[PDB]
Amino acid sequence: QNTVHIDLSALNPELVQAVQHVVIGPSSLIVHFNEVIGRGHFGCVYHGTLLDNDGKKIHCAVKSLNRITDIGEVSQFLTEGIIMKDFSHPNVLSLLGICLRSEGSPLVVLPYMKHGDLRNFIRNETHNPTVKDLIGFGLQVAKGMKYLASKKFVHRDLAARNCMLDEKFTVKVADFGLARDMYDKEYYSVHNKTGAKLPVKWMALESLQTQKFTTKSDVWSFGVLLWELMTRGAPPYPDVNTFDITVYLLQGRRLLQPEYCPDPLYEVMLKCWHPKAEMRPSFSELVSRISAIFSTFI
Ligand SMILES: CCN1Cc2c(ccc(F)c2C#N)O[C@@H](C)CNC(=O)c2c(N)nn3ccc1nc23
Repeated sequence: QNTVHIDLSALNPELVQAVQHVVIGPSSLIVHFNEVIGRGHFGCVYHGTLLDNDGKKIHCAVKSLNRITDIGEVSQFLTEGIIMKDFSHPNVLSLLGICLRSEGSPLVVLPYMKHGDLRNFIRNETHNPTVKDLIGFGLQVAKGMKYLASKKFVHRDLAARNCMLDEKFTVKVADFGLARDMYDKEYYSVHNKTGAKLPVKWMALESLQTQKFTTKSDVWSFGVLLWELMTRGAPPYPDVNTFDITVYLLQGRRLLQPEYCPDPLYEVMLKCWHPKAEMRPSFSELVSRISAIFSTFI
């Protein structure tokens, strides 16, 4: 549609062609602004009712971006997150499209997750996840990161709070690309010189020192995610406040083994926490080490 040139006239030409491939007509989307499912730094996430080509009314989550005041920053956000339109994996949150509107902000359309984020699903005292069920979640997250890493994409915010569960209990890595924001305002430290939002208790040791993220720092973060699942959503490093983490990790200290974490899986965690990033296993090694531990549960 030609609405891109008008409603997003601050976009680089090549990005105009990119976002044009994923535009949703306003007649296809019903945004339930009175049914807010959550908030965030960049804006709110509402309920949605998308209508596909055949006519299926699909439940979706619509992310508002009205809090980004600078209209040039909106173009940068779409510039950094448009690549996600090329991602199609069962364990990675797909992108349904973008609804554009001048005198307003572009609406990002994501599919709805019935059981919310993975952390609040396993912390909830009403659900009963067996040890095997929790390792199944970790295996799916490793499958999603194996795909993302294969696309040379760095997540730099991988945590149980950023993974989701659909109706069939399929885990989907999220909080990346156009769906990236800050939804838990207690775990992130804002850099006063660069503005980057850092999950310090999830970043690799080398990431805390130089502020860079590779495909090995998400392996470290994936280690926290496996620790969270075993502890059913306990806060990592509870006795170490955010200024001693870096010194805590330089001595070689790591997270203790959870009371119900099988020894082979903890071994996978320490591998993710190698001080040398090049010694950590790839997400393809993780998808074979964890799947083997998950298959012993027959
Ligand atoms: C924009 C996409 N987001 C936002 C979102 C969150 C929380 C954690 C996340 F990694 C993401 C992401 N990416 O929002 C939080 C305020 C709460 N989000 C939800 O309860 C939610 C749901 N039940 N389905 N569903 C689908 C998508 C979706 N959020 C949800």
